[PDB]
Amino acid sequence: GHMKNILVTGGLGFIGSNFVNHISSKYDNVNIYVYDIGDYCASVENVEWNNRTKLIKGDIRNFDLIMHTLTEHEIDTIVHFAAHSHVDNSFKNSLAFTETNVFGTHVLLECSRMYGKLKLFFHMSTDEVYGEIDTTDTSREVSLLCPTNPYAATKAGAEHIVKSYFLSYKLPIIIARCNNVYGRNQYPEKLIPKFICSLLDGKKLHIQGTGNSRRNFIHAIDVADAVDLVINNGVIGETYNIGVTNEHSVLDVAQILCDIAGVNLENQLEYVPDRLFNDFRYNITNDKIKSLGWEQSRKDFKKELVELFDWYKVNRHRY
Amino acid sequence: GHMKNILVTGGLGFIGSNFVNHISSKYDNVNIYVYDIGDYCASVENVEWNNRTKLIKGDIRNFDLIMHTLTEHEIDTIVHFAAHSHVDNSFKNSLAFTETNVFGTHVLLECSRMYGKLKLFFHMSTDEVYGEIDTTDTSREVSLLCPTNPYAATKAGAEHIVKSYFLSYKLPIIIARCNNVYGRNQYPEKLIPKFICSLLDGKKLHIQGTGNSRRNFIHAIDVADAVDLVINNGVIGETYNIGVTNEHSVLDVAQILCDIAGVNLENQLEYVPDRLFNDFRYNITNDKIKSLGWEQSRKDFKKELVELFDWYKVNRHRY
Ligand SMILES: NC(=O)c1ccc[n+]([C@@H]2O[C@H](COP(=O)([O-])OP(=O)(O)OC[C@H]3O[C@@H](n4cnc5c(N)ncnc54)[C@H](O)[C@@H]3O)[C@@H](O)[C@H]2O)c1
Ligand SMILES: Cc1cn([C@H]2C[C@H](O)[C@@H](COP(=O)(O)OP(=O)(O)O)O2)c(=O)[nH]c1=O
Ligand SMILES: Cc1cn([C@H]2C[C@H](O)[C@@H](COP(=O)(O)OP(=O)(O)O)O2)c(=O)[nH]c1=O
Ligand code: NI
Repeated sequence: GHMKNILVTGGLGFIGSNFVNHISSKYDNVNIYVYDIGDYCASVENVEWNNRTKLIKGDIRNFDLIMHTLTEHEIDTIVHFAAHSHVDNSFKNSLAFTETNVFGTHVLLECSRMYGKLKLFFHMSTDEVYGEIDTTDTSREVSLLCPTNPYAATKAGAEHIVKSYFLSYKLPIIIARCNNVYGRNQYPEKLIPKFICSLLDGKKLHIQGTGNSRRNFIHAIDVADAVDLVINNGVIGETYNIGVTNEHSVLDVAQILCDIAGVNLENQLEYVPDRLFNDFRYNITNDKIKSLGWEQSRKDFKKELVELFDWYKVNRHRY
Repeated sequence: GHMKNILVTGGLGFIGSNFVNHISSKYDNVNIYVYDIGDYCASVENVEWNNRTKLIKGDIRNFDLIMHTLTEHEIDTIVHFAAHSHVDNSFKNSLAFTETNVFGTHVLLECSRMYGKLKLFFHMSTDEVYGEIDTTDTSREVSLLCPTNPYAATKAGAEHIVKSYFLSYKLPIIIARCNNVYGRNQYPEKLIPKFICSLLDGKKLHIQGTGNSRRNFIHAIDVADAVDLVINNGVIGETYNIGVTNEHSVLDVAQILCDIAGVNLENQLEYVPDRLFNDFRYNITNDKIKSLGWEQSRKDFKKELVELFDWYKVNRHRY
């Protein structure tokens, strides 16, 4: 399309690698620079490497390496997936979220502003944030709801700065928000792959608290397609929600995976301490992204988890 | 009320030193730990040193020094004024706002959470941030408007993190927002003291852009009083506006200070580049603070500036 050289931050990770493999198989003209710090949730084997795919090892906070990359590889598009992932009950956990999600995003934006040649800065965000739209003008966000935990506050803070680069300097940003993603290439510490891999290794499923927490789950293939559509067709400066209706509690998910595994839910569940923080996901609409022509292609959650269960059976040794 | 041992971040700066002197003068049994990095806008001469006031030199990002200070000095209250001030048109300027305003605030909140014995975390913010309430009667903020520049974006980011510590962990936070403050102890780089010191040093007044940008100006004595009142009587978790009706353009202010200096406006004014970013300030009310029993004691702007002009004549050699 209007993409020749793209910098995919976090391209060794779960969503980043799914996006990189989608672009490399759809658009054989596009040079893809995977920019990634290579931490434990990352894997070279997530990406189908070819003569278009190159790896740059670095932190998004590395101003000088980023400036070198944008100028020397003539980057037209940043696709920013490099957000912090690891949640735990230990002191300073949320600080790493601010350092990567707020400060790291900000370094990328300022580099982009100094470079001055970007055609698009695509920022990936989550349903931890709820953008309220102008009742006058539904293309326009006026406010974000107050996050209830510091993890979610770093996501809101990142979105405010990204948008401010467009409103102040005309940096060409687009933000997308996504539900919880499931699919191939996810390190098994998030619910679905952790439970699948636990069920494959004979072990019990850790239920934090009551197991009544609810998420919406969207397939990685539907996400990769939505991002592709928004990058190529989206209105610069706008935010796109990539939501589905596919809401399950933690216990609902345990039930489905136990059913797929041929084992009884009761005697698989071990109850474990709750997270210490307020953990609220928003139902986000998908009307704007549908008007771009996006259609959810993986609607049968049960059927997709059967396939993914078998994918981890073959591939989990990778992690 | 509750204040015995207080940690005042940025207490060598403009608003912080005015607050320290106020607490020292009004109470006789509050120990004040002035916590400050000693940047060029700070002065030890700003503080009236006594038996109850001690300087700890430190960055608010210094987790281990903060943790030693909270625990060994049995701090009950943090009064957090250490925000980044220095605006210019230079690359990377806004990055230091994220490091101090977002990451620094977050270090203080996480230290406070780990310490577990704070009675109050007071966060000083600005009229660059505006929030919307749930209902007139409950007056709880449920959203922040989207900021139009990255400077304001960092102030919004800080407020989201501060509030989330109350909402997730019951950290006892109060936020206050302020108009532009004027008074003693300000480094001459903000409008009023820069113009007063330029008039005294016989130099030209720099008008950035058109000089039609407007601010509201509140006296530091009125701000220190409001912060004391909010700390002792405010509802934990809420935000309070500290803000008068005292609106003036840059050119309105230049004219008042030229009149006071005994000089003609024409021939004092040099026109210099505008700031590169979009800056509009939300008009705030002071009803919530009036209900706690605050009353603006310094209402006569020109009268206060005549006195402030006199104070810089005597004391500006400090800077
Ligand atoms: N996974 C989900 O369910 C979900 C839901 C909504 C949207 N998102 C968004 O998707 C993006 C990626 O999520 P994911 O699940 O694929 O995560 P992941 O942890 O699998 O991938 C993140 C990648 O970024 C890299 N990284 C981390 N910090 C970095 C830094 N400072 N510099 C450079 N590289 C760094 C890691 O090495 C990793 O490869 C995030 O921006 C997040 O906001 C996540
Ligand atoms: C990984 C995991 C998650 N959970 C719960 C915590 C959350 O309510 C939910 C999803 O957690 P997780 O997959 O970590 O996702 P998120 O980043 O959206 O919080 O599953 C468990 O109960 N046990 C587990 O082993
Ligand atoms: C310091 C200064 C400010 N200004 C303008 C910039 C702003 O529009 C206004 C106030 O600036 P400033 O005092 O820096 O306050 P704020 O942090 O709220 O921006 O005065 C000048 O025109 N010349 C100057 O020399
Ligand atoms: Ni190179």
